[PDB]
Amino acid sequence: GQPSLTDGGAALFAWLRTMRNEHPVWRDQFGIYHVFRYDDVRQILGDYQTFSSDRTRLGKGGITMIDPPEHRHQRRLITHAFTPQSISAMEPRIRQIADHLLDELPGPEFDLVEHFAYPLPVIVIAELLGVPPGDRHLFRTWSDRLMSLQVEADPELARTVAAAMTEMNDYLREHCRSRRTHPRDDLLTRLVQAEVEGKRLDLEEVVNTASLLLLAGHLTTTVLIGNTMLCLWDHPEAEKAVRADPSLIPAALEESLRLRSPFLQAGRVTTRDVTIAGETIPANRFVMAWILSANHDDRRFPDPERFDLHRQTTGHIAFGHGVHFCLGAQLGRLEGRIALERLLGRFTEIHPWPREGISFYQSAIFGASRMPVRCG
Ligand code: HEM
Repeated sequence: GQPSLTDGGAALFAWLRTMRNEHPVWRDQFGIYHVFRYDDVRQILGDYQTFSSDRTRLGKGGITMIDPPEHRHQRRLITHAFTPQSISAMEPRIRQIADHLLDELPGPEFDLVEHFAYPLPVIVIAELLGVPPGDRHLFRTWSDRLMSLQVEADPELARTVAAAMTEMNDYLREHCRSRRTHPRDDLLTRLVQAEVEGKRLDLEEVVNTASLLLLAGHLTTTVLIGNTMLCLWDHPEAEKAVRADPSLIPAALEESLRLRSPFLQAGRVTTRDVTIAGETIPANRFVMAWILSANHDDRRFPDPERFDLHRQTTGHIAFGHGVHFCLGAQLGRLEGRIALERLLGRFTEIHPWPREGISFYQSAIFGASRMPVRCG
């Protein structure tokens, strides 16, 4: 990511455009190939046969790291329980969890990430999974100790992370063996009870699917909520129209997703040689598919750096493409919408404070880790 991520991105944007225009396929000093254009990133993401996801071979048994046909048979059991109707019924819970957050903010000057956008995705997974409310602080604890994986070295960090994972995996496991004996109406209970053509996730694939949702739908949603407030702040005409018409909160989320996509890249391993934009990547190499440049590619999104609420061309690969397309996009959108509805609903006045107090993650997640605001 060959500039500094800490000026909002303006510098990365500029660097991508050139990389797009003049090196749409680039072998980095580590042997890693990068692809920057929309058509090419999309191409890689959907062709699971050429570009494999078993990046281990140069959650190892789970859906982010296996491929079809096996990938298709496991994810169809998850989606058995992760139904779109169950995600929609989630809406009143999300609204309540966002009102509680807002009700408890520490006065009119606070950190909009720490005290709202950072906790809400975690509380929501935890209420979806069936975690009793009084256990829900333990989850916040674990996502704090585990966020190194969402972001992505030293042995120290690795060891502490592995032990946070054991802790959580024993809590979950025990918490699934109970849903087998005392079924409840949580997501957990649907997993344990899914069955497709006479097959069942075993108890461990449930645990691992649980930890996966936690860690996948957490920080991505946090930056989505942060980032969309950053877009409104950098475009006062847009924040005008959204406030005077919250009907536009969905449109604003889409454009935020394009302009400031939470997930920067996606990595596959090449299963054969292949020519991409007149460059040829050898087999058994590692490829880095820049979801962010694609979403900023002029060839398809005119004025990529402009925040337009009424773009003619839609179709951003913020959530990806192919068989691995984000299993939570539906849920993620909903979280963002409700939470923005509430936040802007509750404060006519939300200003950065200071505007130079924002800091950003440095990693695969693109957005603010700190967002001090002042409200009224
Ligand atoms: C703003 C919100 C989100 C964004 C931008 C986002 C982005 C993405 C992207 C780009 C991928 C594709 C990875 C790849 O193809 O290599 C992905 C996969 C995935 N996401 Fe999301 N995600 C979001 C929220 C969520 C949520 C809320 C959940 C669940 C609660 C979730 C669960 C997953 C899972 C399980 C996968 C892997 C699917 C598979 O490997 O077949 N994500 N996400």
